[PDB]
Amino acid sequence: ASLTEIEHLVQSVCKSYRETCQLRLEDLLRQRSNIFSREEVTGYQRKSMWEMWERCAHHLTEAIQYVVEFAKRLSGFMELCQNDQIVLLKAGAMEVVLVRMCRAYNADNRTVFFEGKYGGMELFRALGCSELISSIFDFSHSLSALHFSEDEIALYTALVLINAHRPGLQEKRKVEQLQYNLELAFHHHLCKTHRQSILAKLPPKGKLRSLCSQHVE
Ligand SMILES: COc1ccc2c(n1)CCN(C(=O)CCCC(=O)O)[C@H]2C(=O)Nc1cc(F)c2c(c1)CCC2(C)C
Repeated sequence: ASLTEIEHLVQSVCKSYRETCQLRLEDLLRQRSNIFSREEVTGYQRKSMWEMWERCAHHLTEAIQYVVEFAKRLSGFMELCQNDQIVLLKAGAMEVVLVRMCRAYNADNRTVFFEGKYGGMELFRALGCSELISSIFDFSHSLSALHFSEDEIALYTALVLINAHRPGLQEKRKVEQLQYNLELAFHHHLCKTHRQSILAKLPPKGKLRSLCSQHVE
């Protein structure tokens, strides 16, 4: 794999991300000042857990679909066998959503984008799982401190998906090749942008999978 192929891969992954990100960074930052009022927060708190689940499950399910589309546009992903495509998405898609979420999170006031405005974690009180929700907020908070660029997110989330250690894979070696090239791309790009320093601050790969255990519970 030459320098030309590696930079092509970087640009390609970043393009796919751009086309499948759902919420434009520009929009999210501008909307940071648009914050749910205390009356609105109360309105969300009064809703049933069933309604809040319906709303959240709809928005996240949609977010999952954008991640599937991202995967489809990654060089080599569609060339993998049926079984491996599904195994990877099943294991990684929700982890990618979680990472993508840090973009929609404002660390100055500890709020997240939801249904047109920014609200804190108390917005989700009717769900009755303050632990899971605080941990999601903590995770987005610790990722926000890194100032993840759009392209770092693209490359990093490509690696969250293209993991050759997912159990159930048939063509393990073809997934390794793809992972290897994406790692070269990620590392090359951190080099060129002087952002090597973030490597040692990214959350461990089993730490993403430990928040999705209790998600599925
Ligand atoms: C992957 O990154 C993100 C981040 C936020 C949103 C999305 N993606 C999907 C679009 N969206 C909307 O609210 C779109 C509604 C458009 C409409 O009005 O119909 C957002 C949302 O879903 N935010 C959001 C959704 C959540 F389910 C949660 C949080 C937050 C925290 C806690 C919890 C995990 C419960």
